[PDB]
Amino acid sequence: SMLDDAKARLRKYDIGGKYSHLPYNKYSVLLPLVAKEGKLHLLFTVRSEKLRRAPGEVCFPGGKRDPTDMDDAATALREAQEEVGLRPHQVEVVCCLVPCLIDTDTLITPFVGLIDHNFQAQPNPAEVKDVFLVPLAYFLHPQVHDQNHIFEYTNPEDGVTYQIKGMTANLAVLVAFIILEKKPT
Ligand SMILES: C=CC(=O)N1CCC[C@@H]1c1cccc(CC(=O)Nc2cccc(Cl)c2)c1
Repeated sequence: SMLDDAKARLRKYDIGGKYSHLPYNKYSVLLPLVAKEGKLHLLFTVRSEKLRRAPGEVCFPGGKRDPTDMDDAATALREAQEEVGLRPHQVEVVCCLVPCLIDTDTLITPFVGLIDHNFQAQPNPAEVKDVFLVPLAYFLHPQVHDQNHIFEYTNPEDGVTYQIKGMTANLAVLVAFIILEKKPT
């Protein structure tokens, strides 16, 4: 099936816990995959204008690990619940992709998660201004704008344009390559 094929592809890139004990300031992100209309989509948030770091920007759900988290996957799931109401039974964590190093002392670990078809986002307005889907295939032929390369995605439901950039854009491309490369039609 489409979903069984996605997970099998993703598993080949799972680094697991290889890098998880290293003594960094640790954050985790969830790359949430949603199946709609026969196709895979990624779910993105728009960060609240209130927030200190990067108000109003497109981001994946996630945040800083805390002492309650059993592991890095737990951080991602705790934060996704807080931000968009995603509950643990509504997500299967399929793998841990390549961690992102920033600022010399910070390590951000990305987890890809398959989201239940009945999940409906409840944006928490103190953290998240908006939630939207992008078809995964968009990231193979994005509308590129230079400001370094920025993606512009216009939701055909409502005509709203979102800008996706930086590691958010990078991770999205990675996931699209993993799952969609070399597929019969
Ligand atoms: C910054 C954009 C991005 O997607 N990436 C992936 C790698 C780098 C960066 C990131 C750094 C550190 C935490 C996070 C995840 C987070 O903080 N989400 C978030 C969303 C919406 C409300 C809130 Cl409160 C948080 C992400």
